[PDB]
Amino acid sequence: GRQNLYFQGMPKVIIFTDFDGTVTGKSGNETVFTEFYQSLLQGYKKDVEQDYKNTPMKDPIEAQALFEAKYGKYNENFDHDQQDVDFLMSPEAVAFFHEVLKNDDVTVNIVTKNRAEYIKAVFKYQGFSDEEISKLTILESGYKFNDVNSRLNHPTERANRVYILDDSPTDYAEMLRAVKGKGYNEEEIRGYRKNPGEFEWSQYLEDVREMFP
Ligand SMILES: [Cl-]
Ligand SMILES: [Cl-]
Ligand SMILES: [Mg+2]
Repeated sequence: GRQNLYFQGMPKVIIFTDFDGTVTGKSGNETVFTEFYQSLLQGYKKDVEQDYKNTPMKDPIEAQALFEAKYGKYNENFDHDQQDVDFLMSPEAVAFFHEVLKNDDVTVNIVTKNRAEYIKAVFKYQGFSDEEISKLTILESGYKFNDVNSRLNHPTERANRVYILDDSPTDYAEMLRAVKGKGYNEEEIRGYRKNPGEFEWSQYLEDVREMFP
């Protein structure tokens, strides 16, 4: 306990979460080939698909206009029962990310085969500020083991808790392998492998808030 300075004494949490079908209610391959997703790409032609991952995306303000055209304004009278609302984050997921993206002691990594431009447009449509979105680390190489392994090697501070969330068993298993290969043990890991729509975001919010005063 011998230390020459005061050092901050707060817990640290690291999140590795999938996006499509974990944060949203639709799996990746039920998302990126739809007319709606394809309409966000430059050069879109109705009933034509372009590479979903590498085709340049329309400007953010255009993507926002397309989200609003599809779903209306994400304001207080937003229609949460409308068709295709499963493309979006649930209200429980929205509340979770507002909490963790304002908490400097929580590092939020989204590990995905989707793309940062799309994820940022979803958060933006759903009321997140640029400041909040800038606290996301989006890892989109497509190989989740390498993405988590490389990220946990970064000289960040060691977590008291690591969250792993994924609706795909194979991708979950890769992230879990990477986390255990960086020295974390079972009581440090909170792993959730659920089907889309079945993640208890409000419970994870309560469990994360329990750690901080
Ligand atoms: Cl823009
Ligand atoms: Cl993915
Ligand atoms: Mg998924």
